[PDB]
Amino acid sequence: SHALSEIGFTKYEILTYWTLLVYGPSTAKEISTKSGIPYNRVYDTISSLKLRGFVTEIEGTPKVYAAYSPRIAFFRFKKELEDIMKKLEIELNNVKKEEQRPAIWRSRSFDEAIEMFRESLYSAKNEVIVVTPSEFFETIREDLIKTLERGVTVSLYIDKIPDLSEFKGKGNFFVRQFYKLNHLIGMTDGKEVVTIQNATFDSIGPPSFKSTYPEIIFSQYSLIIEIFKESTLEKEIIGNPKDIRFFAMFHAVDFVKNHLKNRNIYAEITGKNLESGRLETLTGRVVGYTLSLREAVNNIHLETENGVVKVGGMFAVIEDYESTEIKFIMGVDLQ
Amino acid sequence: SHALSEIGFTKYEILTYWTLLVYGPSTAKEISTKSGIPYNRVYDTISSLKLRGFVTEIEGTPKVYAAYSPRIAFFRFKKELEDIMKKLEIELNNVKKEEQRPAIWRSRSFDEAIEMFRESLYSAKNEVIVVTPSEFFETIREDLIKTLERGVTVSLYIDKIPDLSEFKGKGNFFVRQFYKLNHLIGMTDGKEVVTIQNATFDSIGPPSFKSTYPEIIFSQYSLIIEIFKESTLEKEIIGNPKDIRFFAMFHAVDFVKNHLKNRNIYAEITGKNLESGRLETLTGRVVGYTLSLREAVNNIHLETENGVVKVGGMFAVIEDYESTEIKFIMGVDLQ
Ligand SMILES: OC[C@H]1O[C@@](CO)(O[C@H]2O[C@H](CO)[C@@H](O)[C@H](O)[C@H]2O)[C@@H](O)[C@@H]1O
Ligand SMILES: OC[C@H]1O[C@@](CO)(O[C@H]2O[C@H](CO)[C@@H](O)[C@H](O)[C@H]2O)[C@@H](O)[C@@H]1O
Repeated sequence: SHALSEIGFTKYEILTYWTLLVYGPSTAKEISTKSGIPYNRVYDTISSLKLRGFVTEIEGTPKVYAAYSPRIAFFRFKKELEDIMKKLEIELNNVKKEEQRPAIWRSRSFDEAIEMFRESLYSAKNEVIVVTPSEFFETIREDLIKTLERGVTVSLYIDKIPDLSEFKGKGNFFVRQFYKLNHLIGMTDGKEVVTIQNATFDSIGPPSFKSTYPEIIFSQYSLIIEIFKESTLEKEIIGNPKDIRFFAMFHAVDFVKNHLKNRNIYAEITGKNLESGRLETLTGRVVGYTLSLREAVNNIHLETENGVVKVGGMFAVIEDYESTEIKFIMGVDLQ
Repeated sequence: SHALSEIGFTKYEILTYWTLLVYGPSTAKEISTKSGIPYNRVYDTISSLKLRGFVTEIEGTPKVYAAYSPRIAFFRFKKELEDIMKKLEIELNNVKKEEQRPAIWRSRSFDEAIEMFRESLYSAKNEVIVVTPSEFFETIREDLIKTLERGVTVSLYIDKIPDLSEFKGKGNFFVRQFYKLNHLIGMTDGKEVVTIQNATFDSIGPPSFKSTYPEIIFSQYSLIIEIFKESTLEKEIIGNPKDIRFFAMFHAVDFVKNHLKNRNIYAEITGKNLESGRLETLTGRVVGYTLSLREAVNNIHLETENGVVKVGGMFAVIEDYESTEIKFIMGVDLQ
């Protein structure tokens, strides 16, 4: 006897009690219509399993039936989910509304977290800041690259600077070093944050999560600026001098700082007009910045069509514009 | 409106129509008890999804609910299958009967085939012969090694000999070269065969399959002997001189041929006694072989406790013993 088990139950989460009790036998021995003996005579269950891909029937006289192994049997079932999921993702893109309550999704484990991290990076349109412990880098190496290729800027914060050869042309890549980081923070387009805690789930420690709550974004944006203040800029790769993107204005300004002197810079910015609240797209020359760390101010001075303006980043209040959507196009080498 | 879709149906393969229509909304927008509006008032469906891991609820006044993405949502569902599958595999091992009708399982694609190949290798207890086109090698490189480590002998047939450094101590590895091979044949312990056709599923070409039918084993064993006759022996790695295993006596004998001269060899064989039909385990010294290719004979002459005997491989009829279970232990270097 197969002897069933609790397994019986779970599978009755989705599975017939006949569809369950026909497969049981075929795995435990492999007959034809002996199945039909223990215990119901109807073979409808077999016509079932055949479509699921859990059984094929082989030339017969009498006809005989055989079960694929758990491994192959579910490999097929998993492959089915992929399709529900992707097709489900695809429709979402064509009909998902935009104004959504903020929330927070906790993750059950390191893998699942990395899954949430990747999902986030995939959506990146402008910049992603990734604070990480050297330990994790090898796990995100491909995703970093893939992202960089969509022309998205990537601001990395790492402790032990790895071998960055793979990256020589891949995109707009900035690398900064910092004493030591414990967990992985990941922020994409100033829109959402995803976090992963060091190594294995370390017993009862902080949870790994994604979140869109302003408080946590503000929290974390502020955290990053602190690590920025002490961090040192080790690698800079402009693989796209005519489309350099930032969501983090302090990163914007860091960059402008390094170049504005030896060449002109042009900008296109979308942002809230602090005076009016209205969204606007602005273009001009960058003719100055202020990056005052104690004063807590970082912004750009943009020469638009009609006068200078100041554009500051997320949560700005004192400049003319608040922006998290920034594009520099770089003037020419000489000057 | 989410607008449902065919997707609705499939998911009703397993999923409630409420459990399906609650998730729909949370993905399309993210509220609390607005769900309850369109269209049923009962929130039992939410208590459902919560256990599936498809939704968490967040601190409320009122209380509010949010859905994980398809990606994470199913990542969790897949992770569940793993457990049904493994737990299901585990029990099988403890209760699966042995005498089973022969059958044949066709595979739907290259991946699934490779899945069947691996599954087979995993079970290897003695030897696996793997005829393969150079193209596939990188896909089986790890599995080859893993297998080699369980102390299992691995007889490879390849066309373009790859870099075999990874393998210097890994096990008992024999490598033979052959002009060109089109598809992957894989035979494990003379018990079952698994086959994969070149590259992508090439439209309407031969199917990829596993099978235990004697005819196909005999077929394929015979096929391999042909490729053996023309093939050349390029690499030989005895990483286990005291336990060298074969299921293919012609491979046995090839080996004995190369060594018997410069050192003694000992054997332990399990096989059918052709005179009596009875199974027996025999041990002795190997004092000779015959490997006559035209005559279609290959066997070993074993000096047992009480006289010489001849042991031939699968399907043997003229020797004293038919064996597919063979272990040589190698005498010492000098002589
Ligand atoms: O940098 C200080 C801190 O204050 C906030 C919130 O009011 O606003 C500043 O942020 C801008 C860039 O993001 C500054 O340039 C601007 O002067 C000011 O609004 C946060 O943004 C920031 O964390
Ligand atoms: O090698 C010939 C061919 O004939 C078979 C089937 O009768 O039997 C031979 O196989 C043995 C090794 O497997 C030989 O040594 C033996 O003499 C003979 O039984 C098949 O085995 C084989 O394909």
